[PDB]
Amino acid sequence: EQLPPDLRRVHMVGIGGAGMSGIARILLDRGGLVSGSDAKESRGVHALRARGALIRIGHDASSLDLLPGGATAVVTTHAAIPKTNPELVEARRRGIPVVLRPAVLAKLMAGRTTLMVTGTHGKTTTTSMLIVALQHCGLDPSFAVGGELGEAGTNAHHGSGDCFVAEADESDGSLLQYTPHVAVITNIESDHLDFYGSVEAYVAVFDSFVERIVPGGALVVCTDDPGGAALAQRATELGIRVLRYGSVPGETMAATLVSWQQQGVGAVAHIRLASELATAQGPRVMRLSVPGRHMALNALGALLAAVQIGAPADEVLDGLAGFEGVRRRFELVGTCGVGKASVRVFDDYAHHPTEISATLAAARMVLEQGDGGRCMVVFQPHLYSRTKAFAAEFGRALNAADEVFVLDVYGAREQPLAGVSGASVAEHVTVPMRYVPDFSAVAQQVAAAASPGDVIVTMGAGDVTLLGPEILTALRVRAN
Ligand SMILES: [Zn+2]
Repeated sequence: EQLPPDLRRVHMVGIGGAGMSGIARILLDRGGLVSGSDAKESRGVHALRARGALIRIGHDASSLDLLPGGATAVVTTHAAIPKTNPELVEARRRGIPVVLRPAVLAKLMAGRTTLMVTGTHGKTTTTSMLIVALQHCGLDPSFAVGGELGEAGTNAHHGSGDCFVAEADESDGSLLQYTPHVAVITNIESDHLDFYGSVEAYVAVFDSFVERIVPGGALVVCTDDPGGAALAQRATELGIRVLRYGSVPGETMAATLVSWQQQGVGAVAHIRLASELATAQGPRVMRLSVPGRHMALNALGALLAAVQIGAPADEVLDGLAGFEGVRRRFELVGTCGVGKASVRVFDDYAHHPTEISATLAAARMVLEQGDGGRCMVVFQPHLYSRTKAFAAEFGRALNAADEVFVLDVYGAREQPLAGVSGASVAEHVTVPMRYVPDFSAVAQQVAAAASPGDVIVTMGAGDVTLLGPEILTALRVRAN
């Protein structure tokens, strides 16, 4: 019905980021005044300026005079903006509150039925599936999706509905700012510990989050994941409603993946829903337009979340059938040639060994619908520390491909470690492999190694996504 007083005139430091931009859009659509600052001009800055936001390029204290009567709050994000930023200093000097993005999002979600999706990976896809399912059922939920894949998949919308669907980051402690009515948890793996220092504290963030669920709420949780299954048990012992989904049958399972197959038109799964949800007809068929069995598991999570707020299961399944995937999630970049002899180039954000194995299994199942292609992966390791810790597991996961090109480590503002490179991963791969540390040489080499019917996947969380188009060009030039 209203914005809280602290959110009426908001100045956003780093407003050009996709998450900050979505928050600013929602603020504006609910009658807020927004000013901001960013290091670099971009299309998001232009769009926000066009909607009435006063945005200065570059950070400077004067930006705090843009709003009439001064800013009621300054919104930053600790991951991107340092505490030594001039505008944060000026804000603390005048006594203007400084908040992080998740607190603002929590204030925006207040008064709605909130569906939060978290987990180590698969958050963006599951949140997007849930949003698409709800919209297919005629609803107009508010939402804020994105984060896990960087800018990819990030979007936000102020809706007329009573629901608010949000992706919750678990890598920086944002989880604990939220109060979910329905909490979905895709998995809990031993990663993203850089903020927590230990597996134990990271796992504990999820227990605290589960405790934050409103009375009478529900936790949808994947139980094929070990951390997820343990957390589901712990949550059941707290008295909380627990909707489990996975592949192992059980009396305490809300939804079960009985079978899954990849076909030429798309994927098809057979599932069993608990009799409490939906109807007595036992086995349901769930078709999907996205490849991969793990996508069917994600879809089960979104389905249970949607049913919890009163959407009919069959119509939700219809809506999930039309989900097309998000950017950098086995995303088709392009095709060279036609039919069975065509070479397809895909893009994927996978950077955890489980993600790598899942993506390569999906690629192999896609290949099995063709007539004899090969799977070539172009993998860019994501961090020096991650590479040093996980190189053996990375190479083991990459062994699922027919050919592997390994790029050098993408640093991502991390301090370089002596003795660590992409070759640290390349040492552990058993299948045909090439180490290509020169970025500009990659595309050509891949184009030379391609055969008709091949599936090519650029994989990684950094620069590697830019190689998809180039490869295609280098393939079409090769077509003489
Ligand atoms: Zn990650």
